[PDB]
Amino acid sequence: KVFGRCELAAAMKRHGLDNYRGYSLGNWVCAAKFESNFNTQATNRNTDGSTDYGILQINSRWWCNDGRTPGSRNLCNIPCSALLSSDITASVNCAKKIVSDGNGMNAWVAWRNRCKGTDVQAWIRGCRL
Ligand code: NA
Repeated sequence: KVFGRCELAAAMKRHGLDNYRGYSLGNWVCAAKFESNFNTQATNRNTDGSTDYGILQINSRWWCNDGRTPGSRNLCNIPCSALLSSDITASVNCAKKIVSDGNGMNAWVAWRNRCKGTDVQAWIRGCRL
């Protein structure tokens, strides 16, 4: 599923991401834009041999099991393919754990490099308040 921007904002809000660990909703929409281009099916193999999965590009070395990543810890206790669903629930539940770790949203490289320090409110322009 390729989400509309405001559609994803609504879905993320429904799941309580707005202001989760202090990160306003625009941060989460911005992250998803630059991590997956709002595409739940997005997968990207990493140089390290892990793969990033879904709307928020959750990694197979630490967070989910994809059956092919050496050193997999599976801290979210989920198959990585579950993170590709049109239903973002599993991705959100795992993101909540991820963002609760020491570095916060800095774990998402696209957030750190493209969203952090910018006017992230722009990413929810037009979306129901
Ligand atoms: Na992999």
